[PDB]
Amino acid sequence: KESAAAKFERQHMDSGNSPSSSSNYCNLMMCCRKMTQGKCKPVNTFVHESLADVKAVCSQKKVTCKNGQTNCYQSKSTMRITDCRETGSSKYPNCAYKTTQVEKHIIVACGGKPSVPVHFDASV
Amino acid sequence: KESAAAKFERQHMDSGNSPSSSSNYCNLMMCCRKMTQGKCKPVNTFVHESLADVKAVCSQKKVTCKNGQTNCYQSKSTMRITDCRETGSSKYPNCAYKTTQVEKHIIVACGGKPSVPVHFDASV
Ligand SMILES: O=c1ccn([C@@H]2O[C@H](CO)[C@@H](OP(=O)(O)O)[C@@H]2O)c(=O)[nH]1
Ligand SMILES: O=c1ccn([C@@H]2O[C@H](CO)[C@@H](OP(=O)(O)O)[C@@H]2O)c(=O)[nH]1
Repeated sequence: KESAAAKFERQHMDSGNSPSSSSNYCNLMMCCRKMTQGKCKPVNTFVHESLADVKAVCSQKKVTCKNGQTNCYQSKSTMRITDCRETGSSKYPNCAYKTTQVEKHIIVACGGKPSVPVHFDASV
Repeated sequence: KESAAAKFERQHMDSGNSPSSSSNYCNLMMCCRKMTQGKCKPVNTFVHESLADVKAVCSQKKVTCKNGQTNCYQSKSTMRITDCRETGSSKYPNCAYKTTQVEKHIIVACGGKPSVPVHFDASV
């Protein structure tokens, strides 16, 4: 069972950082969205457009998937996204990321019925 | 089993205009620090001072805890803290918080050996 001391540090300590940072986004979001458990996911992109806009990409430009599958689609317009990339300093479990705000076209794999995004392939 | 569609939303969607804004700190932190599992913790404070300074409080001014326990201590000096409070809008599993930065004395309960902070009681 997590110690009371450890619980206090988890719930109440942020030594660490300040809320006024813009660059801590990936650190917190990768943790929030459970991509730092077991190991640090090295690269992950968050999309800030609406879910409807991202789902719409599945009806947009058919493109080659980086993994050679044939179910990828490129957005017709650039989207506001954030790339989270694990730093060289980063060491599990202290997963550290650089946050890069970008506006690029996204490529996603679509699947299911209705066809919706199931994998983020790349940005271009 | 987490659906592929849901996994994509978790890994890659963060819809909004100012994702990295300071106003989003509590949303991100409350999630990352596991205070939005099951229910939204209604009120929570993060402390931006060194862990040594917070541990030091355990040898500072004795005060009675809000709950009548007798192991609380008030910081001799003010500390940089952030309050996270649920908004009217907020409802599980969509926990929403208002982020507020203040400088206040903290009151914590101390326990264990060494005696360290185990509960965040109040700020004054
Ligand atoms: O720009 C990119 C490129 C890649 N990935 C991400 O990196 C992993 C390997 O490609 C993929 O994770 P995964 O194969 O565990 O779902 C994911 O799409 C991104 O999130 N953004
Ligand atoms: O200023 C405050 C006041 C309260 N709490 C918080 O509210 C809960 C019950 O009061 C406590 O969480 P807990 O019951 O998991 O210890 C916590 O200290 C704060 O984090 N800051």
